[PDB]
Amino acid sequence: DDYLQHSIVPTMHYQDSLPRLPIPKLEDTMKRYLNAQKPLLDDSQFRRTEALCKNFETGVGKELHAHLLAQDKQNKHTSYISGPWFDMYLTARDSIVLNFNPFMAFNPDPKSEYNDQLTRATNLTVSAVRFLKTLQAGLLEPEVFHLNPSKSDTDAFKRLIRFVPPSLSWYGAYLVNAYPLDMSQYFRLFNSTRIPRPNRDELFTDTKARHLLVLRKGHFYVFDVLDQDGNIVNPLEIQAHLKYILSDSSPVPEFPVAYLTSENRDVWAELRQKLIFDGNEETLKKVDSAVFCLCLDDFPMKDLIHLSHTMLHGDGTNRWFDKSFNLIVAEDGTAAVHFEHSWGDGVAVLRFFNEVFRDSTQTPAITPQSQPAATNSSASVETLSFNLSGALKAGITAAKEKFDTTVKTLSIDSIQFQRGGKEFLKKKQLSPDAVAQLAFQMAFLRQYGQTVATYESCSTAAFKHGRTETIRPASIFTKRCSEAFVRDPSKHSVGELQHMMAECSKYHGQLTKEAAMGQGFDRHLYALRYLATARGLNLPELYLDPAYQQMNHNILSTSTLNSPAVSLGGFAPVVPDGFGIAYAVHDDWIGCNVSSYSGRNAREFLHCVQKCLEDIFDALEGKAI
Repeated sequence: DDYLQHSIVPTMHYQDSLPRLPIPKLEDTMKRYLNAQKPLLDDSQFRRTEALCKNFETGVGKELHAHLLAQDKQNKHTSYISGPWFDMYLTARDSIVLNFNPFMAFNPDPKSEYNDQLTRATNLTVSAVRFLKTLQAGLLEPEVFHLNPSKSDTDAFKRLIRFVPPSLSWYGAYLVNAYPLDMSQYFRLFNSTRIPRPNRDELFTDTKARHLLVLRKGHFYVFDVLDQDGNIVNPLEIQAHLKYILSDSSPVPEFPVAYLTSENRDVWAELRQKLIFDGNEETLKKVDSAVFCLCLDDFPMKDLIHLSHTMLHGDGTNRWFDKSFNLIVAEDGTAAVHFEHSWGDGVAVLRFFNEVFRDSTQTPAITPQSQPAATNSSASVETLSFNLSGALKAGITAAKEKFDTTVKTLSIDSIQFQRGGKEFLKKKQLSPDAVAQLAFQMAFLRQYGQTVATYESCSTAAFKHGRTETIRPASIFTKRCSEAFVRDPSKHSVGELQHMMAECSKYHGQLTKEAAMGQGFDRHLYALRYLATARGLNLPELYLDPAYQQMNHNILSTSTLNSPAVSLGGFAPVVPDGFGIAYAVHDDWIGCNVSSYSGRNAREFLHCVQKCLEDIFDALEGKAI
């Protein structure tokens, strides 16, 4: 059949009974905010912030919190954070390219010839459409975080829970230490895009659309991947249509329209209307409503740096950045998902990614020797056309200019630290995630002599319309430990250093568990400021504090994924003088892919991370630094 999974438990079985996202006690939030400020501020700064926190907690903040709590109780079908968080991404005027859109790249098919571009674009496309069909059918397994996979991720549990009504099903999972996740974002994976509008963008979905969008050399093509009866088009016919597209010999347009999706959102909002004005609504709707965007690049990957630039931004002509996601396939079969960040917290994307990798490699629709269906693709594939006015041509040119000059400032590089990874660190009773974060703190201290605002995401999807919470890895413990390793490594015994590491790890573990439980401070404080602004009040003084501005100017922005499907991922810095640090702790090695703009130096940062991990692993092995 057309499904890549056959769950006896309906996909959405737990959604009705998910626990509501807790709002922390304001007292806890103020303390936690100050705890994260400790390593960042001097004494005079810290005292000023502490005084503002007192004022806030006993006054305007106390009042905002009472209203936040009342509002939450009026809105028990959702979470306090979900609306405000969408609103922040969608109201942001900056280009989505680099500022927000990340990528994850697939591992190659382990069968060599299945990495042929045509074969792999066909297999990935068919698997993606299979995912869509499995999701619609409720045949996708629910997303569930198990504490004990061996009792709860079993056919025996699945066979019972399916009989418990959705009003009660979460309780069944809970009693087996299993935590179903929110899946309310999953539908936005497909037939979905972000539409630029003045002031605040729009998320658009059209579930009735049955066609794929394909970009090649900046040209736009559409063809059906689902037939009239809702079945997947014969893979051999999909193969024929993609070969057809890959056979097109037209050069890159003089004004490639995809450039516009990289603009400032107010600029693109104006230019889109002009497209509409010039009779392009119908062509736009075909782009907007496509299942997803498949991008066929006509060059192989030179190296990991080239790979990272290609998947993260490319040359501006061959990605439709607004689309829920772009599935990219290069001439050597290298493949990635570049995705639009505003529409979800990316958990949907990873699930999709993992299933699509598995299905495409273990159950490919076609082989490298498959003969494409004898079809007439010129009839089945429409090559889209935009009616471009003088003003639109001027706008595409200015879009290209802005894009090329920004991308020029972006550097990316990576390391593969091979001395050890997850298995060695677990033996030493340390959280692998905490050790990586420590290394980044330590590296930044070595390179810049500073402790700076650091961001790690944690999913809050165990709750109804849960999103993410910020783990703040820069702690008094990482600061002390980095200072010991960097400023005076001869001052401490290995024993002392080891115990310092255990303290970083334990605190990081604590913050991780609290964040997952909604007990960070970042979302709470943000929701309070949103509510103040939404009620038309002046911004409270707490938020005008330079320490607050600084806490939310995330110089070290970090992200990790743990998947057999993922080769690497990447994202640009979130601030001009920041790093974008994509990392993974594998069993025997640790990977880091780091981006920077002109004001930071990623290459040196990577040498420093290398050195820090070398020192860390030395001290854990019993060796002097």
